[PDB]
Amino acid sequence: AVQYFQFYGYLSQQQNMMQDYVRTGTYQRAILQNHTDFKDKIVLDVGCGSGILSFFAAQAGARKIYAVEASTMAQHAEVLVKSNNLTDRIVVIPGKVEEVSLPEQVDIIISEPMGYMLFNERMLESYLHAKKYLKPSGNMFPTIGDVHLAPFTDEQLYMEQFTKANFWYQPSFHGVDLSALRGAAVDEYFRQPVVDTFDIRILMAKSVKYTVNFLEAKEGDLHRIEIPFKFHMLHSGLVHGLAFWFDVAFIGSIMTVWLSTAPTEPLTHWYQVRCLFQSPLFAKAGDTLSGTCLLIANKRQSYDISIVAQVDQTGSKSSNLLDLKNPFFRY
Amino acid sequence: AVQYFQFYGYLSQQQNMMQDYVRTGTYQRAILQNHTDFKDKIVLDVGCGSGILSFFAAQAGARKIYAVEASTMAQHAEVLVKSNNLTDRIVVIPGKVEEVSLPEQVDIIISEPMGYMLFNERMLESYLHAKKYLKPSGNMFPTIGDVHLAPFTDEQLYMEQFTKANFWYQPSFHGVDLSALRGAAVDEYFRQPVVDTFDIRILMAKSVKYTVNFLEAKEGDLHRIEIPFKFHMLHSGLVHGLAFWFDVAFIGSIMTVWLSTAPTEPLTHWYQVRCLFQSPLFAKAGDTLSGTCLLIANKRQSYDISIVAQVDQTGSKSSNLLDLKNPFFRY
Ligand SMILES: N=C(NCCCN(CCNC(=O)NCc1ccccc1)C[C@H]1O[C@@H](n2cnc3c(N)ncnc32)[C@H](O)[C@@H]1O)NC1CCCC1
Ligand SMILES: N=C(NCCCN(CCNC(=O)NCc1ccccc1)C[C@H]1O[C@@H](n2cnc3c(N)ncnc32)[C@H](O)[C@@H]1O)NC1CCCC1
Ligand SMILES: [Ca+2]
Ligand SMILES: [Ca+2]
Ligand SMILES: [Ca+2]
Ligand SMILES: [Ca+2]
Repeated sequence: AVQYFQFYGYLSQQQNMMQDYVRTGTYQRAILQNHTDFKDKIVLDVGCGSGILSFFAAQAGARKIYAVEASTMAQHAEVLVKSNNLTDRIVVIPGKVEEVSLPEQVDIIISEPMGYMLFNERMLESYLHAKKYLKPSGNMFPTIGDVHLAPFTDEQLYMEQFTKANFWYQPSFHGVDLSALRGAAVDEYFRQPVVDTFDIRILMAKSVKYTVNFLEAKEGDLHRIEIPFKFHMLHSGLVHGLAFWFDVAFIGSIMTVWLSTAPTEPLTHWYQVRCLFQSPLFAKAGDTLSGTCLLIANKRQSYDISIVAQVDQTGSKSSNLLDLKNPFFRY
Repeated sequence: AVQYFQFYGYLSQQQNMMQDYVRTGTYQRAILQNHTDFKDKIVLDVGCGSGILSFFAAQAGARKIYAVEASTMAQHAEVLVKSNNLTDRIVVIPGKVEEVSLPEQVDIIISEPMGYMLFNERMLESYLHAKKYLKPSGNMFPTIGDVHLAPFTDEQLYMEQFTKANFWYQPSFHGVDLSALRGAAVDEYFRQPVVDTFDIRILMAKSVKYTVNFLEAKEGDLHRIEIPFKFHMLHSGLVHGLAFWFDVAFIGSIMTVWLSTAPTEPLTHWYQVRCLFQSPLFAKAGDTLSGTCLLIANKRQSYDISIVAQVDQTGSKSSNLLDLKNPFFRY
């Protein structure tokens, strides 16, 4: 937890995030095409970092913006507020949104709480917690989140996991036989979600959607997330795992603006995420691939991912337990 | 601390370390050219990881080897001990060397406790702590450590720090003026030690040495390490900072074997480390560059690095406080 706020304390991290053109431009467009929703309103900016969303709120005419930031990035936001001549309008409050005091309720909460697969980092729990400060007529920006799942075929990725583990086949590494660890090494590679982009041609079925409505949802809804799926296979081949991406919608008065990290859309720094099965499933076009993705929040600010899939027509089944805290960055 | 043992729990980390050819080959050569020092002896392997050094001890004829490992890598070492038919000779003890019980004192302690700049990670403190289990005739492998410091000239590295920070000059980043943060960003880049290799031609003076004798030294000797230096400048130019590397010596009966991470030597995964000054010093050939490097152990398993240097002939002086827990990996 002291490791999490240190890492977000670095101007190099804020720079890397601000250089995501889709992320920065989409938030500006969401807030400013919906400027009447901000005009003379009160705004809470949760995990504000450098404060850019507070500035966007100010561009839209907000009367008062409370910018809450738990890391030492708070003192840098304060410097930009003074230097952009907005001390009367933007108030930086150093601390966790759970532990700080605001003097008044707000019309609108803005935030960027999305991790890889949306739920990673569980700053979503802090976004929902912040609703205690929201007037009952109030909005949230973003408003809803959709996670997309789809089965994929990628024998290169699958085989790459075996190739990495084949170091451990050496029967004489300096007179030591490593081979009894090859299986454990394979296992550990397969437990890593793969973060990179891929061509949509590798998807074998249309995605299924799981929606979180941030206006209605509560902190506890996210300890255990259950995503049942029935896929109508559009292609015949080995299914090597499930691909994940997410969309969030900023639902204003004037306009609904979407931020999409789909593989059909321009690349973002969220990329997309793939979880391999231990063992691939053969499916023909016309078969159904059914099962559950389960996300269980662990006391390490992340999620255990359980995936179970079965081809209904053959009963060929495959699973994996993956660890969203040890991603493999293949990009 | 739960983050440190998790990270060393991964077979991919053990593989990456074993693929350091100089590291693996030098340890095998040290232990096996000095096999009479192991023949029928008792051995403590501190932070054994996968157990390779215990296997080297066994190749040399050791009677009993206690392999202590605090991470879940312990259960993988146990698998290799069973599969290499050595359960009578190698005993894996899961836990910290500080908290576990050995039934007998040992003739020799072996370990790989060197971090970047030698002291990084402070597993050296665990190596010295282990001496409570060492017979008074006992040896330590490795036996001594030398840290080397030398001044360097590298205007490309120096200027690269400004180039990175120039993102923050933008007077209209989406209608926000970032420029008041440019200085803080420069500052933060200069506080990162640079981990990569370089051509010896960039060194401006012969290195100075600071020796740790692991046989004599005690845990507390490493809370505060003071490295005074007087450099006789061999070249005329800007001195942009200090370069660091280290050598350890395995001093056996038969042979002293050196593991060197010097820039004249074959590359290792320790690379070398450079700390920039805020401001470079002009020195002519014949001048003396004098000052102190100070390492202060912080409660984050790392060191605050203080560097002060002055050209005696001009009194031009320069400093930096660097953070060995936020290295920049430039390689
Ligand atoms: N996006 C992520 N991760 C999401 C979380 C980051 N988050 C948002 C960064 N705020 C940001 O850039 N804002 C400006 C911006 C936003 C959008 C567009 C342009 C500019 C983390 C931030 O919340 C803070 N925090 C965590 N828990 C708490 C708490 N309890 N209370 C208060 N603050 C808390 C943290 O210290 C930190 O400042 N990763 C990368 C993938 C690609 C894009 C970037
Ligand atoms: N070398 C490092 N870092 C140094 C520390 C690593 N260290 C040695 C890895 N042991 C290793 O590879 N051995 C085999 C080997 C050795 C040499 C040659 C071939 C094979 C960390 C290990 O000690 C453990 N630990 C930490 N604190 C404690 C404790 N209190 N008690 C007990 N164990 C503790 C940890 O969990 C872990 O298993 N980094 C890279 C730079 C280039 C080379 C690799
Ligand atoms: Ca503005
Ligand atoms: Ca060999
Ligand atoms: Ca052996
Ligand atoms: Ca712009």
